[PDB]
Amino acid sequence: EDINWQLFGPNLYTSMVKIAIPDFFERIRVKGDGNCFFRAFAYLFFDTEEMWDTVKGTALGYARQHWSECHGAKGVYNYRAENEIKSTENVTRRGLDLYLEDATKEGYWGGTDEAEMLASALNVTIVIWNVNTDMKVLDVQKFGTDSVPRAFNIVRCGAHFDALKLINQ
Amino acid sequence: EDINWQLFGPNLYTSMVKIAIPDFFERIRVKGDGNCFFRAFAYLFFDTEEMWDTVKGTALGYARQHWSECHGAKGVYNYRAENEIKSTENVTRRGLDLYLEDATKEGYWGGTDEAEMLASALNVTIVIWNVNTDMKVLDVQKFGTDSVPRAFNIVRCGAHFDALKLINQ
Repeated sequence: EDINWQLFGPNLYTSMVKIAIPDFFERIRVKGDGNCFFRAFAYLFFDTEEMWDTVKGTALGYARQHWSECHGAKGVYNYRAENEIKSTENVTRRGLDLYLEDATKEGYWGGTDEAEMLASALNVTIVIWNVNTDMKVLDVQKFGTDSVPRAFNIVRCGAHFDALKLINQ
Repeated sequence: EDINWQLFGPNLYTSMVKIAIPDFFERIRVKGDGNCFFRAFAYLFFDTEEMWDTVKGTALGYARQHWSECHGAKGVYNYRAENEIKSTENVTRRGLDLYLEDATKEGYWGGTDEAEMLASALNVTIVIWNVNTDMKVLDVQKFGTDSVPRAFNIVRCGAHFDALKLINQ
């Protein structure tokens, strides 16, 4: 059960451990729309999918205030912000604006960039297990330093996220 | 036929188009060792998987010269360098050296970090189709701006990469 985690970015770890999810977790399906990541985390953290919007507001509020710590989102949007200016205080400002313009839309697909913001915003550990259709682990990453049993575990299959709860606990 | 690509990183696109690979591509199997990504790309690009080593050399030589454009790999190795140092420019030089120390080993598993390098180094588009074990697409990434029929298409099933050729051409 002891898993070796290697450092992969700020507050971010990966592992090579390969398991079948169903032998340790119960999977809880959430609604298949563009908010599934927010619903899955809201289900584990607040015990209901219906708080996805609070989860989403928490993530975006954290970005507004700690943009320099959203390495996933800023990696994409700060790069793209430099390439509108020629068309370092003020690029990263514009990158945050571009991110917020996308993320505030109703159609936005939450995912791994927002998992990083929630883990820091709430001081929790979020594990994202990427699986195939047979629920076999293709890879796993983890924002935060807690162990898998002390963490909120999410499963990704292609574009869709669901929640996982550990069986024995 | 027409896929809508979402920007996902610098020169990196994603899509949730869902297909069966055998309906559009013939798949060409390459040797199943840690060089299979290089072998898959060498098969499409140079018509032989035995130029995998030139492909690898292309990717790593590109990284030596363009480390700051190697967004996937530099995210990992620049962070590891800056935590080695605690125990903006000295960091990234160390990060590249850490990357090369892993990547130049014969046992290194090439993959998306090097797809990004090859796409920029050679000015081509590489498409990575992640499939489950029955070859149904889970999701797909594209390094570069060309369309699927003008790109080098690679299928990935867990850790293993093979080449894809489009049936129509």
